[PDB]
Amino acid sequence: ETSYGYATLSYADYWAGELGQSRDVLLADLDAGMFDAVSRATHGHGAFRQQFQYAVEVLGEKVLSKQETEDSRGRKKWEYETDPSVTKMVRASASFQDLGEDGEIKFEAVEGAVALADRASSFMVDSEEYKITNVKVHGMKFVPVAVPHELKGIAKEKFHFVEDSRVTENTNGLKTMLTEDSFSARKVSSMESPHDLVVDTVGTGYHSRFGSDAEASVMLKRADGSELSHREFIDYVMNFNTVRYDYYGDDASYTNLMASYGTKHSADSWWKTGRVPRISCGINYGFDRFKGSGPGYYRLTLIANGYRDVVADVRFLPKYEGNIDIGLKGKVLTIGGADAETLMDAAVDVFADGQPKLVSDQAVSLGQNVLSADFTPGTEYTVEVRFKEFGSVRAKVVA
Amino acid sequence: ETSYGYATLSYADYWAGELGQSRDVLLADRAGDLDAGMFDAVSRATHGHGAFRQQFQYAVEVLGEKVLSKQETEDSRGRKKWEYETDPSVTKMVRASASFQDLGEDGEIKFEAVEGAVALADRASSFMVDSEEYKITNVKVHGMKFVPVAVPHELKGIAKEKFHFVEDSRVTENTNGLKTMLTEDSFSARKVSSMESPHDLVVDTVGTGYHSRFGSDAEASVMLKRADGSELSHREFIDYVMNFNTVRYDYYGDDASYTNLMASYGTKHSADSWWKTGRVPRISCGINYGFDRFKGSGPGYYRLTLIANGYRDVVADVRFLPKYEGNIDIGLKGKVLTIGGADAETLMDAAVDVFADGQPKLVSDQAVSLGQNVLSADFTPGTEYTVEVRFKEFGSVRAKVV
Ligand SMILES: O=S(=O)(O)O[C@@H]1[C@@H](OS(=O)(=O)O)[C@H](O)[C@@H](CO[C@H]2O[C@H](CO)[C@@H](O)[C@H](OS(=O)(=O)O)[C@H]2OS(=O)(=O)O)O[C@@H]1O
Ligand SMILES: [Xe]
Ligand SMILES: [Xe]
Ligand SMILES: [Xe]
Ligand SMILES: [Xe]
Ligand SMILES: [Xe]
Repeated sequence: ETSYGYATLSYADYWAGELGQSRDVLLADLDAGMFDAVSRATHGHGAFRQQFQYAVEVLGEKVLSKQETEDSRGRKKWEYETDPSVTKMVRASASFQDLGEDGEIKFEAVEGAVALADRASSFMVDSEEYKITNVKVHGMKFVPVAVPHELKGIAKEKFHFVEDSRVTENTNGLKTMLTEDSFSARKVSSMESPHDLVVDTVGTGYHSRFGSDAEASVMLKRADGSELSHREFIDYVMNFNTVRYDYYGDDASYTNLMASYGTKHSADSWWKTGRVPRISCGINYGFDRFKGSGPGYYRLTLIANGYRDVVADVRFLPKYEGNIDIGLKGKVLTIGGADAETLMDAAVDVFADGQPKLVSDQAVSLGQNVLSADFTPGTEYTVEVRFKEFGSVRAKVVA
Repeated sequence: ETSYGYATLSYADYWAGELGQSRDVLLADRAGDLDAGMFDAVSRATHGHGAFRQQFQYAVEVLGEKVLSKQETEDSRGRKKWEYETDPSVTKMVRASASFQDLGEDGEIKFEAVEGAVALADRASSFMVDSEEYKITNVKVHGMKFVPVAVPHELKGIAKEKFHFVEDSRVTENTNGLKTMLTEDSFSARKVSSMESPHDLVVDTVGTGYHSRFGSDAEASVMLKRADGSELSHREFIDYVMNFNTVRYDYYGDDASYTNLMASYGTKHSADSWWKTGRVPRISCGINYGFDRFKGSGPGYYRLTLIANGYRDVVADVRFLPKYEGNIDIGLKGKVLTIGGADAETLMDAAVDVFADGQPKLVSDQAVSLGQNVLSADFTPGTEYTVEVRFKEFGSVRAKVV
């Protein structure tokens, strides 16, 4: 017959079926390759977040002495003296239980691995402490799967398969085991649940991390429209798995799909344990797993256990290529060097270093623009021009 | 007898009794200006987002320019906003006031209008007057609409006429923050009550900054939680800021033991304190040692007292570090940060952040020492980055480096 439960799949094993490729084809400071494990030299805060849903390994150096310091902001940090010659590599894994009333994440340890503490910078093994220096994430611990009776054994030993009465033939995201080493594309279910989330808004203006060509900030709310409580948001990210990127190029009607790309958490997507219900998705057009991507229209599909898929449509504007002249004199702002078309519905913000905006949400057009504010001669202002069809540009201008 | 309720007091009327001064002694802009005076009405240049937040608890007026055209766009988070064209010669000034009802399940603030004033919408950038729209350009805040007071019978009449006094069964002789009307034009220092309620807030943590908001020499970010230790829900935080009135600053100079009080200062919202309607339960308080209302203040130990209707006072202690008077030199080359001009001890436990004007940080809290510092980053030649240096014994410093 057929058994249902959860299995642990690497990023390549998960995406092979989704992209109609093979695991081998998907294996090949920044992570610009395909779906090989996401390695990173880090502190361990990302390791803490990922130990719940992902197969994580952390490397650390033996601590000889440490001291907790507080800086001028009131933030506390542990400084360690270590022996780099003595290292330990362990699995970091925890089983999320709930968000306590005090806002703390409650969890249980997992046999065979250490359970990192929130904001972890070290871990312990045989009563020795190790400062975290590297983190490696291989894939997802909990992928809902259907396993043919004859593959059950191989599933258990090779993909840590564990039958679970919560997974059935109608589970959203269910992937079927096809051979001893491959799984099918996931099957989507339209089954609705009270806790389902939908997009509140999606932004492209927040750039939380360096290294992406574009970033989408997906703000979430409950399907019935209610805003999410901290606990509801946490229950969601504690079940979040991955995101699919569908690219429609310059097709604003989302009719002609050009390509689909898989992603790897941390490198391409991230979330925090705080109170803002946001999931960030970034893309770098130069990574191998995004070969062929560029500015344009995207459809992002967030995939989480027990929740309906969350689909978000976004547009990443191309960069405006040269030729824009800005002048400031008296109350007049003059713009030249670009087509009158390029500047249609254009707008600007103007502000002098470190000061509140002198000019904000000011619609403008090619030529002279008589404003309300006076630009004090000698003062150097920053002028940010927002275009309708291009990424915004900012230049320094002296009135 | 004595009647109890709420009254509208100007900042000077409110602080006179708290500082043992008189209204007249407490009474003495354009974009870029700081409100560096005493307690006269806060009339500043602004977008209007602060205006929406203050219309609930404060007496606010907004000035706007006639809108000639507008186009919808989206902000960074994907929310709709408007870009405008206005006629600077046609302006209108109105009172902005709303009565807060509750936070909807959908996270939106529900409220009702107030006779004689417009009710701004969340994140408002304009307002309507006789079916015509005006883009907000200035805001003027006079004081607090709801101050709990005790009014002697003989004063009841002038109270209603001059301070918009309105009796209210929620206010009694035991109300925390109760101020007693002393004469036809003066109120006493507030009376503190230790009465505890389930909704009371306490300090969760306190953060300190030195270049966080334009104009502040130092600022404290007070994160809040419920008295029982529970994390606040968005609704619980909103109920608090919708009842928030002001903050008292008590200065202990260099006395880390908080034994010898050196002076007390009153504050004005928006100029000295601020909060948002988001999910983070934070209230920020700042100070500029050069403002007249803070005359004599300086680096040292402060005790901040948050004052809000129906809530126990929230007291927070914070220390603002001395200003580094030496002069530091910073340079960026390839993956190298060069630090000179300062002592060796002065750079002990120092750290830095490095980021281009409006870009994500390339360097976050990286320990540093005097001389050259190779970092996990490549600095684009010709690019001017911001380098913030946090010292152990001094306020942070930030500089522009190419
Ligand atoms: O205090 S937390 O632990 O919750 O950490 C907060 C951060 O949250 S997070 O979930 O860990 O990311 C916030 O991101 C940060 C700033 O929050 C403000 O800025 C956000 C983006 O810049 C906004 O989305 C927030 O608005 S929201 O309406 O809450 O979504 C905004 O919060 S606020 O308006 O209340 O100030 O604050 C903490 O570090
Ligand atoms: Xe690792
Ligand atoms: Xe993305
Ligand atoms: Xe105003
Ligand atoms: Xe509009
Ligand atoms: Xe402050």
